[PDB]
Amino acid sequence: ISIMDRSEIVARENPVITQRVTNLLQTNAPLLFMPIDIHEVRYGAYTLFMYGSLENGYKAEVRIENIPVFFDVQIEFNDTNQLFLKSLLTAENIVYERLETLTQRPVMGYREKEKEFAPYIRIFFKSLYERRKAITYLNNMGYNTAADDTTCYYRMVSRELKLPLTSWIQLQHYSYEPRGLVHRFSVTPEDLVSYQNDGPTDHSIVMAYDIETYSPVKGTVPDPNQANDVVFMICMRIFWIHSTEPLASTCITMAPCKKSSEWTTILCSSEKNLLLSFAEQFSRWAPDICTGFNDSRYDWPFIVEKSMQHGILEEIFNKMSLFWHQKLDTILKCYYVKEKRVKISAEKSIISSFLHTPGCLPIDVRNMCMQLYPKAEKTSLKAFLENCGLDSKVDLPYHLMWKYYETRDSEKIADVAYYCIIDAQRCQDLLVRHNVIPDRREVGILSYTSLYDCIYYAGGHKVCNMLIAYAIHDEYGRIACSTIARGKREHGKYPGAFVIDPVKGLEQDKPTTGLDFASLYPSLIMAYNFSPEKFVASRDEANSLMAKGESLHYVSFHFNNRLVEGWFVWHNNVPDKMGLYPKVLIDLLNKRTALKQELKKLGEKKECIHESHPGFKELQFRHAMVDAKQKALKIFMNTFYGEAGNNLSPFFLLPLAGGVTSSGQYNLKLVYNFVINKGYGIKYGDTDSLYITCPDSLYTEVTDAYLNSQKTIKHYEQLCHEKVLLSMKAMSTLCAEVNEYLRQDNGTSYLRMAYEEVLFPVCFTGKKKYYGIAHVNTPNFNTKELFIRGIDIIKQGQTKLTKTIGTRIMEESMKLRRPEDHRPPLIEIVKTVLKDAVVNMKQWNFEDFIQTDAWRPDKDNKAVQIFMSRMHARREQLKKHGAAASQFAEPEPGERFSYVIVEKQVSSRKGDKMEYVSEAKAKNLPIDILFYINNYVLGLCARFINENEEFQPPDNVSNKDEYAQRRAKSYLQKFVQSIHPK
Repeated sequence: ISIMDRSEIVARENPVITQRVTNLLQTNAPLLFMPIDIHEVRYGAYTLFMYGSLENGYKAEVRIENIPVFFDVQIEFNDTNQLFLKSLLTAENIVYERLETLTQRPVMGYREKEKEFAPYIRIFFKSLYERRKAITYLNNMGYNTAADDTTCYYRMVSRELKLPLTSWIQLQHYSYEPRGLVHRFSVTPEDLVSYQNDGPTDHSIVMAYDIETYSPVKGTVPDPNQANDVVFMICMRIFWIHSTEPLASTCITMAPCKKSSEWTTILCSSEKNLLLSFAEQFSRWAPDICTGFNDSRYDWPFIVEKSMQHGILEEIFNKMSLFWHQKLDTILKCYYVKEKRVKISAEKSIISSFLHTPGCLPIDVRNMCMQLYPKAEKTSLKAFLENCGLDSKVDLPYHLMWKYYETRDSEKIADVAYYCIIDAQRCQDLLVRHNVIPDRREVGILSYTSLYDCIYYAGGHKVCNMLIAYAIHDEYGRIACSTIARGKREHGKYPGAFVIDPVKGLEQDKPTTGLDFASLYPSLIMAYNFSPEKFVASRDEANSLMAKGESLHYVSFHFNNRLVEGWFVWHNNVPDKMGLYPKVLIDLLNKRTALKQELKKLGEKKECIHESHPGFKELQFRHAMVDAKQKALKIFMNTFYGEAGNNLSPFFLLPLAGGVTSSGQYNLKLVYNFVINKGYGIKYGDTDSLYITCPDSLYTEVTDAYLNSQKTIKHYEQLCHEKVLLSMKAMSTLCAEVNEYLRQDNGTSYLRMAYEEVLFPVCFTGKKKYYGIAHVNTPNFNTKELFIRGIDIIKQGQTKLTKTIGTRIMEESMKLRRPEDHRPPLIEIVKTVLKDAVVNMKQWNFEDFIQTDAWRPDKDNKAVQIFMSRMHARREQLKKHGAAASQFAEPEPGERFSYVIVEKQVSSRKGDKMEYVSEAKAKNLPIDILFYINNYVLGLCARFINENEEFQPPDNVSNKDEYAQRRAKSYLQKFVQSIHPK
């Protein structure tokens, strides 16, 4: 029977590599391995288990022993205090191993060179449990402790050992013990060497699976709790972590399924039998990653509840792992994660519930799509698929699947198998093309954290871990750092940033572009030496330090009705004096710069070679991994300030974050004043961008060269072209002057101003609301793509009508028009374009008005509910004379039929004017366009009107923006229903 294990599959796919790997095995030579799943023994002698794949593809369990278990506390080295520490450690009978003395540099507070180092007693332990108990007790007593990772100790093990848990690892020496499909290695941290090179192509196995459930009640989501509600069907595929080609496929079902060559059909009689078959197939495949779409919310809970009902969960889990036998209660308590708090955005988070089998890190691809698209309001797999440019098969609606399973049709069961396997393939495709595993691996490499942390955790702890990892190195002086929040929990708001009132309106004369700071907050940290160990709090200490000739930067900001003061010792551009935070940012910036240059070289080489080259695959892999590495560097670059400003962070320093914000505001003030004193106007400025204008005196010569000429359309377009050219050149010179002035002010070049395009035709409609033609290097006013930064266009827009009208007003408002010619404002032009759209219907077609819905007894919106009642009554009254259920049956499995609001003879509810597309094409009734205008595209032009001065509400209104919105919309809707009688 062709149920092939790891060994056979990897030997068939990689025969030569398998032979080489074997030859390494019996020779005990160093070989290439990397981890995927990390599991720790939290009781007894601590042991770290890495489950991963060898370079050929063997499933490998690497077990590290003799890992030192320790943490540090700021205590003097005297033996009396050591004995006292042991005394109150043994008071609560907490056992330790030994004591060590080493001098480290505290991370909090500035210290002089002769007092730079501080004593640290080190306490060793045998178990993570004892170490955590001791850490908690010491923090209760108030001792300043460092290197005290309490939850995930493997991050520390990855930290001082310089051993990434998501990169290739070379095993110099090991106690090899083959056991079935698991090649067990017993190793010691001494002979673990991270593979610093690029490394060979990965051969880790990811398994994507999807389930189909049964429930005798029609029209309801099956309940795992209900006995009658069951799983009738499950499918699964295995792939390489990078390839979308399935290595093997297995289908396990209830009804007799037609045999297929594309997958192995396993026939089971009972749900217990199906679950056991799934467990056996998973165990013999032993994948490194078990993944599925929304599995942590629907599939895994359903499977676990079914196993509990059958009382087979312990056996299922033991077959999942086979690495350590665990009792059922232990499984439920530890390995079955329930309602895991997955952080999606700053404010949005979702729950997850999965059975974390050792040796297979679970992935919820829906969670990955959430993370990569935080603001995507459409969350279905179909929604993400075409959002990412992938197509799905005809997803059979639930009801016909239901009748298919009930009738036990073998062909229809095979069709369900095809659909479910296509679902798993789409899941794998989304996981692969989004490059989720490799760039998560890169993030783990940078942060010295496991892939599990890279998946089910935010980036704050990753930034923390990277900070300690950098800090604990020798040249820096072995900085001692703590990973626990300390001090009183202070909550409040920083002083408001320097907000420049945007010059609302549409610009046709002065080219405008934003002088944007290059990584404002990281540059400020670099320039001002904003590091916790460079911070001075005492005013007298700051004065004494200044008396020694040292440069200090003073920060002052009002936080919770009180002034916060602090001083940071400048690094004097001396790498020895460079702070910890500036050192980390400098290293990251240099790495990113080198990687970007190498990526440019690699991409130009790739474009210099044809696609069918034999080395094209390897070159593409190299390019992909370089891009993932630089993207991880970028995301760590951006989130550094946010973690620094995170009050819950162990490294959080309120003076530090306040000083960073105040320095940003002060530098914005300085640049704004500098450019104002130079005659350059300002259109809009916020935080890090200054959209400025050149003085009118600069354009006078070309302006009169246009004026004294005949003033043709060609003359005006030229005038604009040389205006853009002069703006670019002169404002590049201005940017150079600004950079020089900033360097003179700060004494360093880290804080740098930059610009990347210019927007001669530009209109500002509010805060973070602007658009215009982008001229990057050469003035091109015929460009169709338009630089837009914040507007309700990129927020989907759905209907072709909405995107069409938005882009039409966009293009018409940005037309180059001579000052002598008519120059309507934004209000007039939007009124004109809307009049054109509504009066001239012949420009719109049926497909322009397509709107997608679903039969929603769950979401049961009032419009959706009246659509329910509408359609039901309509088919019931159509039944008397005929043709009422042919294409008109119940949409109960969320049938969409792309509903269109048709013209019905005159409540104004949406469901009142439903139309069937078949009926709409058959009779060709007109569409209720006025509904679409005055209820769906008013929200579009909303952002273009509320900026108008008379639409600003009086100061007595607390909800200013909402009232301005509502009354501007009322104005425009009265306009469109009064100028357009019919």
